[PDB]
Amino acid sequence: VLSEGEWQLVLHVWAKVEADVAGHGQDILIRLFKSHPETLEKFDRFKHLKTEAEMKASEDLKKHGVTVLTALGAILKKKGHHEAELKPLAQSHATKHKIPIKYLEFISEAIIHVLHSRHPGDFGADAQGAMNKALELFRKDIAAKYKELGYQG
Ligand code: HEM
Repeated sequence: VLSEGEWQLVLHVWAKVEADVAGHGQDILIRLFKSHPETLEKFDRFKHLKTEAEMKASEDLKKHGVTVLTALGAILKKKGHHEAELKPLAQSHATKHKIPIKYLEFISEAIIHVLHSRHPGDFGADAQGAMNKALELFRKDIAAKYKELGYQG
């Protein structure tokens, strides 16, 4: 469970992200795909992209980055009281998109890295640890739903 002080660190940096949701979403997805190419293969929508320049040029990838970060921002702003938001996300991710929990770990690392690059003054070690806790809570709760459905592994 995050403390109130930890949530304030998380949401303080997240308010900075929302100034340029789309640029963050591009950086995060591109980092994810570069660092962990097995993740790109899960997207029929994106798997034609073969270079970082092609990824950066894709408007559809930019659009999806906004979809992803909007859903995550709505979850973070619930400060843990996010059941209604995770149900459908866990359902689609386990049963339709077939995304292992480990890949959620990967994108969590990408999110932390991009926040650090873009917001160093609001993403010192205290805020990095708090955001890591928030993303762990997200993964923990999604993993419980995956396990319910027979997908935790
Ligand atoms: C912070 C973590 C993530 C969030 C908040 C998120 C959010 C979303 C949302 C809101 C959608 C559209 C609605 C839906 O299908 O549920 C979606 C679609 C999808 N996501 Fe996730 N996602 C995350 C992580 C991942 C990861 C790590 C992968 C793959 C490695 C992935 C793969 C997909 C795929 C394949 C789709 C369908 C894309 C399409 O063809 O339209 N997601 N995601």
